[PDB]
Amino acid sequence: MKLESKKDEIRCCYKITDTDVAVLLKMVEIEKPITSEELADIFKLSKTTVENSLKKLIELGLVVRTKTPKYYYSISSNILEKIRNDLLNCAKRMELAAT
Amino acid sequence: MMKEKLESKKDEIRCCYKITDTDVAVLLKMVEIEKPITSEELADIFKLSKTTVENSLKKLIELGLVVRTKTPKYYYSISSNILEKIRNDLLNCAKRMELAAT
Repeated sequence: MKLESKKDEIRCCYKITDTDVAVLLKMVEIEKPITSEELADIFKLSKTTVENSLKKLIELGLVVRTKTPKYYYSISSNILEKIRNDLLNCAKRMELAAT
Repeated sequence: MMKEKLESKKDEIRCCYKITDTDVAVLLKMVEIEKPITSEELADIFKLSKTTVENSLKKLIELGLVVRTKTPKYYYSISSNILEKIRNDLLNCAKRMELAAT
């Protein structure tokens, strides 16, 4: 595929919260691996809170974690294509629901 | 779409109109009862204040989903073409999403 201007679509298509989308987009822009404690300083939230978002994004295969702090998180190298496809499928499922 | 099927699409509806969970529950409850209702009756059902309820009603009215009728009463009811309106609104929502995938 901008990703910032598609916050609505993204939030709905994946059914995620505002914190989730905040965490995701931030990781996309820093273009580098990051810890849970760093993110927490960025959004001023508890590690646990932050980690809940990360978990949610990892299950969606948008974020990848890696052991060695303790864990590091990074965005999929092909993240933009994954979202493009995920939004196209969401639109198709939505058209079906509008039947 | 269908009458009792609206509840199953509550997430799409809420996200697409960008309304709250209260807004949607009010909408679905009105669809289910199939008769006009006062903001006072709705306040009792959800145990919310008259003002919170009317703020939801005002939004559903601006969305064209609900009709307000002055009768010293004020009754609210579902739009006659709610099923076609929601269908078309979701299709447009899905379209904006498809166009967002470009």
